[PDB]
Amino acid sequence: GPRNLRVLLDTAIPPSFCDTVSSVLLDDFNMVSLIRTSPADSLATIKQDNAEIDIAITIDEELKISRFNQCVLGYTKAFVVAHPQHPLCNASLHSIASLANYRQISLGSRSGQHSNLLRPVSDKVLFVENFDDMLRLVEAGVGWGIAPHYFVEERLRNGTLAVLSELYEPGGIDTKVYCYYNTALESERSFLRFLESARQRLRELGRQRFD
Amino acid sequence: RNLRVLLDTAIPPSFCDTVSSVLLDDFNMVSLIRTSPADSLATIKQDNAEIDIAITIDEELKISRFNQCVLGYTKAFVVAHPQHPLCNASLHSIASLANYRQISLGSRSGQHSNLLRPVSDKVLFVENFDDMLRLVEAGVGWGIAPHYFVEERLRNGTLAVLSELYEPGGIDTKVYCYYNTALESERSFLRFLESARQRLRELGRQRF
Ligand SMILES: O=C1C=Cc2cc(S(=O)(=O)O)cc(S(=O)(=O)O)c2C1NNc1ccc(S(=O)(=O)O)c2ccccc12
Ligand SMILES: O=C1C=Cc2cc(S(=O)(=O)O)cc(S(=O)(=O)O)c2C1NNc1ccc(S(=O)(=O)O)c2ccccc12
Ligand SMILES: FC(F)(F)c1cc(NCc2cn(-c3ccc(Oc4ccccc4)cc3)nn2)ccn1
Ligand SMILES: FC(F)(F)c1cc(NCc2cn(-c3ccc(Oc4ccccc4)cc3)nn2)ccn1
Ligand SMILES: [Mg+2]
Repeated sequence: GPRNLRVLLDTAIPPSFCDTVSSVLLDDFNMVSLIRTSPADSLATIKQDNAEIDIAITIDEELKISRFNQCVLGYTKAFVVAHPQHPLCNASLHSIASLANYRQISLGSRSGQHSNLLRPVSDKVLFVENFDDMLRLVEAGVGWGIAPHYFVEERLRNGTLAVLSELYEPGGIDTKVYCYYNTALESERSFLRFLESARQRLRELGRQRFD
Repeated sequence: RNLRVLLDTAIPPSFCDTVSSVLLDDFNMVSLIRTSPADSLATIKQDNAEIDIAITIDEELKISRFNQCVLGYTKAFVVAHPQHPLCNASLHSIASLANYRQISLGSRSGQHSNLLRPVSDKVLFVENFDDMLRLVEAGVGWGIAPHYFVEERLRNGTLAVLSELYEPGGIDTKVYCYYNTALESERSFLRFLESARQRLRELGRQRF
């Protein structure tokens, strides 16, 4: 419970999003400790009763977890990228099958079983533990991948990466960011104050890109 | 020649009209077909439906002859009669919901996408939103309804929301556009997308 709030935030949440969630927690709760995992292992980690994790902020959806409630905290944007001379830039156009005929570089779990959300499309798949690794193989020409905006922002501008999804969803694949909280927190007014403020600031931050 | 566009009933009317007004700028014959969201993807997959475009909230990755693209967004609410048990507590999990009866859209077949598949094993199927809400008023169950379908009755007080702590403003729902691959070349289509998208975006931000 609040004694030591332990919060897990996956690596697809962007720094701005994280640092915002941090402010509000430290403002409403009074011991806070943070854990980071790739989206692969968010839900796995919180399910081990071992990990005593009170709140978890992740893009991965599991409709109902044992001890945990689900709400939607905000949104974030992810891009299909490849190397500029990759063949899927050759093609002007893409469907989700033009892709599955090529090597996808995909996040993997320590388990090896995958959410519907993080399920690879292709069967030409190759698997990596984190996004830096993923981007290293994409950058070298090995396949395509699905990464957060903030991880490919710089390299897209620089031309060292290309984007295949702008026809699919101009601006980015909008990905909900779920907040899974413990039952203990249901009752807590502080957690409800935290939802209010975080939502409101994440909203401000997110709408603020259109200035 | 005849552009057969399909539009499920979760697409708000302003959304449909925006699509009509934009197709008319680049097409001279255009058929508009409505279907429940539970039957859209089935309808296009039938081979002799000659459906060129389908606008719908239901999702699949790969469909036979069909590209996919995200056209916009829309908002949907878990609703319930106000004196329903659920209203009185606060709802933090979908497990409090699966314990009551759900008034869901039933399928022409019986198979349902992940999105439109009911939650409870306590389910009551219907064929349109009109019906789903007659029941939910009468007190029979809770259900998920397009935002426009419940706007006025949430003001009446006829009807209550259970989603507002889940996702305030409403459960954000993507509206996909599945388009025959004959359309990927044609300038007409791509300017439809560009203008439909621009207009739908102006339309959604206008709520503030
Ligand atoms: O989080 C949101 C919470 C509420 C919200 C409400 C509306 S509301 O106007 O309809 O009430 C709209 C939006 S919106 O910005 O997504 O439309 C939101 C939110 N979206 N926030 C963000 C979008 C994209 C990015 S990104 O850089 O990582 O791609 C963000 C990065 C850091 C922090 C927030 C981001
Ligand atoms: O369609 C959208 C297309 C682009 C878009 C871009 C941003 S962008 O700022 O990130 O670039 C934001 C948004 S947004 O408003 O959803 O954030 C959108 C869109 N959303 N449109 C709508 C939302 C909710 C409702 S409804 O509740 O009455 O059904 C709508 C009803 C009719 C027509 C459009 C609706
Ligand atoms: F990076 C990240 F945040 F961790 C992240 C976010 C995720 N979001 C979930 C999701 C992924 N897709 C999607 C997949 C492929 C695609 O390809 C095309 C299809 C049709 C036309 C053109 C291209 C377009 C969309 N949509 N939603 C998933 C994984 N990883
Ligand atoms: F109306 C409509 F557009 F046709 C439509 C849209 C759909 N969208 C898909 C979807 C539905 N849910 C969702 C389901 C229940 C829910 O209940 C709670 C859970 C936890 C806390 C509180 C309440 C919250 C969210 N999330 N995504 C699906 C079907 N039908
Ligand atoms: Mg949005």
